[PDB]
Amino acid sequence: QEIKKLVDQNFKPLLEKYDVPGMAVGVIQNNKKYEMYYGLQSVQDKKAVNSNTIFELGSVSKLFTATAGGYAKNKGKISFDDTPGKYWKELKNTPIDQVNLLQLATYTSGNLALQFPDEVQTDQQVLTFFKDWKPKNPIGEYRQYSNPSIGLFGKVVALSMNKPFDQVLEKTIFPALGLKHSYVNVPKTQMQNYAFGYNQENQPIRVNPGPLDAPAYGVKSTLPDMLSFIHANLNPQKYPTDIQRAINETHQGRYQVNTMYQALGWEEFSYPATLQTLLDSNSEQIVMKPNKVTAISKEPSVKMYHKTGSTSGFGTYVVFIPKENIGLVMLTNKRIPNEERIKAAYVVLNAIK
Ligand SMILES: *[B]([O])([O])[C]([C]C1=[C][C]=[C]C(C([O])=O)=[C]1)[N]C(=O)[C]C1=[C][C]=[C]S1
Repeated sequence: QEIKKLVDQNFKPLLEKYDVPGMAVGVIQNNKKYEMYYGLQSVQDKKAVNSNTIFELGSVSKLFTATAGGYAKNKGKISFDDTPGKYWKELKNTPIDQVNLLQLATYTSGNLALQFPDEVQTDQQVLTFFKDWKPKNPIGEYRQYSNPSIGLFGKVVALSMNKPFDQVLEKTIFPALGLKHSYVNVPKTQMQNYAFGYNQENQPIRVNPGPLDAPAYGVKSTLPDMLSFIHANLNPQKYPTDIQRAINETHQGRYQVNTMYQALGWEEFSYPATLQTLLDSNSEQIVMKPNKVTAISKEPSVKMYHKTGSTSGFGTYVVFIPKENIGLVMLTNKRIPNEERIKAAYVVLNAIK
């Protein structure tokens, strides 16, 4: 194959350009996996990145939250027209027991920001924050990307299965996806495999506990595991029917913001997509500001899906195209610009032609 050469030409230069210590790039094509490893999981230890290296997925964790929601919608445990009060008994008749589970999951409450305020930390300050919530935009009309929005979806999904969110992933979702080294909490036996992240001053760091962190950005995984996740997204037919259902649920577009369709967790596009369309989904306009949605008008015949993710120390990108039977995963232990991630992947996936 030329896959190794294409990844070297497009991903490898980025390590020197952004002083990234380590990178794992995976490609899956026609059911065959390719794994490319570069550099170091730990600078101080001179430990090489390899197939056992655990990275922070950041906002790619939202795809797991969405899958978890899809699984609970299919076991009859929740409905996407329901509201959080039906599960968080404590939150009835507040202006937020008026937002649906789908609207939380898809960022359209109309007044929820990217982050909680710093003072919000304990379970008791989170329970308190949602009661005081009040609308601003007409519900359902405006997309603002948001950790609290999908985090609340996550806790509500977990209440429905009667389990804390971490056990829903580690006991139900991850095993159903055949993932063997994916974690919300990395155990002791695996700590030697958890990479250091590196901040913009090249100091070693890992993610800080934060409010509703697990459902919004708290999953850690390996390249083989993410390639399996992509495999399952490219082929849900082979998987247990419960998880198959869950997966198809995350692929359904719910609304448009120009050329971007919002699905559950995933961002969806018409394929082939221009580079600029993919970059727009990660523009300041799209990620950081409110944008008014529209109903899907053009239902694309052939679709592709992506998502970026970051913690302070780590970068992640995942993209797949069902009807070329291909996909790519990039994991780094230092952030690089979202646009760089999206472009390299673009060149590589087009060249496997
Ligand atoms: B998630 O990765 O989308 C989410 C929000 C975020 C943080 C940094 C950069 C982007 C981006 O450009 O798309 C998005 N991540 C987190 O909340 C964890 C953090 C990462 C950095 C500071 S907190």
